[PDB]
Amino acid sequence: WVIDPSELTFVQEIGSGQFGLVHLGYWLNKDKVAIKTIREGAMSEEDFIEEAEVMMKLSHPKLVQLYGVCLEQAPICLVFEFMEHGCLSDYLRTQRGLFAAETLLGMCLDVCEGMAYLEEACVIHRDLAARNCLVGENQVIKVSDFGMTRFVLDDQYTSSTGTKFPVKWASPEVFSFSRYSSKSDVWSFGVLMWEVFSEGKIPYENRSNSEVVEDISTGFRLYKPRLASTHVYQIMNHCWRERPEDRPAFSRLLRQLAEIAES
Ligand SMILES: *CCC(=O)N1CCC[C@H](n2nc(-c3cccc(C(=O)Nc4ccc(C(C)C)cc4)c3)c3c(N)ncnc32)C1
Repeated sequence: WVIDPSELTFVQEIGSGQFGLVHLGYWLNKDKVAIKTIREGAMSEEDFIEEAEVMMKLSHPKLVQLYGVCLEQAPICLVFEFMEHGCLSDYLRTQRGLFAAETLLGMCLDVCEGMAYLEEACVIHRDLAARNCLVGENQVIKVSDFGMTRFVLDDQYTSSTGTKFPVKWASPEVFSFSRYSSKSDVWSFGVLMWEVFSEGKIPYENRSNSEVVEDISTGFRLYKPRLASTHVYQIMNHCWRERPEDRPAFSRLLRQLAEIAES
């Protein structure tokens, strides 16, 4: 699982943000890869290195694969399966108007398949959103970044009261207590379905973190996107039940969404 730096070539930068840079590159005797270089102080590298072997052994066609870690020199690098069409959020936004409702449901089905595998494996994603789903060949969607917020060091992103906390995808028990579970991932999956069927609109656009907490706690829920059928919006609302016990598991969601798609 440890990749020697001499086994990697960096060709072109494809993305950058808070936490680091992503390059298109090549991994010796293997394939084209996406390489993430980590900025110093952005992650607990030691905690990640402890968990890396387990994360790499997780394998499913609907999960973006971690191929290994280049840790011999600072900054460290993480090597991933290259996803030709980038993130789902931008893929939807840039191609708005070019999607059939069936295609959007099929994208949700792909994510649900990956999530049902994580649920069975007792892996909590913690931050499921269209921005971390990736698009491959033939519009296949894969889930990435499951469990990665465990390693983020900026308490403003990880604390439920942090100024950068991703509250838009958080269930009430997550924004209140950081009580993560596959059922809090189900809430996030409902928000992801809304992002997909709204063709990449930002959920609770213009609402502050405090406003999202108050609105959700008082029963507000995201409106029905134009492209979501009655049945699809009913499933979204089931993901947003206040009590995690009342939300469907991903095993149940996978069958429900497949039944809707198959007709
Ligand atoms: C919407 C996202 C975006 O703008 N794009 C375009 C630029 C390239 C981006 N991209 N990211 C990955 C990728 C997949 C899986 C994991 C990662 C990753 O870096 N995860 C991660 C690493 C460290 C941390 C710490 C700070 C804890 C958090 C998360 C990145 C791509 C792949 N595999 N292919 C293609 N483009 C990819 C998407």
